[PDB]
Amino acid sequence: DEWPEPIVRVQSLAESNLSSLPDRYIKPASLRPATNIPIIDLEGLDDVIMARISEACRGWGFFQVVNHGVKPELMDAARENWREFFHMPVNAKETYSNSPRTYEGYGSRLGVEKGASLDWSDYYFLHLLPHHLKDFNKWPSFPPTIREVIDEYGEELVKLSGRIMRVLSTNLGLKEDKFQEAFGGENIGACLRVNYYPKCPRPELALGLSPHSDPGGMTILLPDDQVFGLQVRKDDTWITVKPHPHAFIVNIGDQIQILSNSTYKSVEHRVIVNSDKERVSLAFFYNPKSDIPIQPLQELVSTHNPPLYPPMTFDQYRLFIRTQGPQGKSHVESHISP
Ligand SMILES: CC/C=C\C[C@H]1C(=O)CC[C@@H]1CC(=O)O
Ligand SMILES: O=C(O)CCC(=O)C(=O)O
Ligand SMILES: [Fe+3]
Repeated sequence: DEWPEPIVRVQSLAESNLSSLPDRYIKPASLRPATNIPIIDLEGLDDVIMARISEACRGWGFFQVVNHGVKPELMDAARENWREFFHMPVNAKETYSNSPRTYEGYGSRLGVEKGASLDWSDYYFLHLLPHHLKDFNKWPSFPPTIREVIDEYGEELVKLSGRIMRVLSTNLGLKEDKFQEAFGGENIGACLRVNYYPKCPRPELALGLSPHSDPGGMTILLPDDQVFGLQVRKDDTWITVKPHPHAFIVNIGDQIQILSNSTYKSVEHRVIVNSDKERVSLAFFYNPKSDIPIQPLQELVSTHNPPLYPPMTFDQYRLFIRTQGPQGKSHVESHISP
């Protein structure tokens, strides 16, 4: 219900001209900090691409899609509307301050540990589905178009997710609607988190967002179209992702890794910052209905591939990152049954 300490808005620090980086934002030396990602042309519906998509989801846990049915002007309007929101004076969003029991609104940290290291970012969080959680009053207000751009952007990415779910299912040799079934059909969950990474006086000591995999089903990520910062990890190597114009990055989430009995892997990512420019990225979360007990699909279980995770609802699961904040992939790996 409350934070262990008052919230410092990272924008307030960058708007000062601090000579140093506060120790709360200095990461251990062990964890202190752009390559092309092959793109998938989506208006192609059993191609070589189906092998590539499945190859990406199994070894990397992410892929980049172009020609996906979302308007490029809508993609940019979503970014610039949110960028305008974060360019507002800090005290203009303070009334939207979020709290740890729903996290909805204007936030600057994730987790409730009092001494915990912090990330160099502010963010906004809101729900889109289910409808009893959707509330325009908990949305921003200043950019007069922002709520209409959020609603349509959310509508378009819900549609895109349903189509992506069909490719993910088929690539596992399942009925093309098996994932949509496991998530709860049409009453799935959809939320949005927009991340603001202001300039950082010593970015080689800081992280815009510490390592983690997304707890939910899949993430549709719209990274900043101008500034690099997103990094994915492949076998202890942190690789900076060069964004492709008006493409999305599709992230396998923790919930799909569990459903695929670890055939699909959830990507581990982090954000680096820099001293000279900011970043704005949009994270759309497509999640299973939160009271459905999630477990490895029975279709993928043999006696030599037994189910690797016990059942757990997404309501129970999401509290791990809500209480601890980013902890890499230790949340899902501590979920592997003994
Ligand atoms: C680092 C971004 C990952 C997850 C975003 C998290 C928030 O920002 C608050 C809630 C959300 C997780 C949830 O769906 O419970
Ligand atoms: O800033 C980015 O490009 C990625 C944001 C991110 O990692 C997330 O919140 O899912
Ligand atoms: Fe993320």
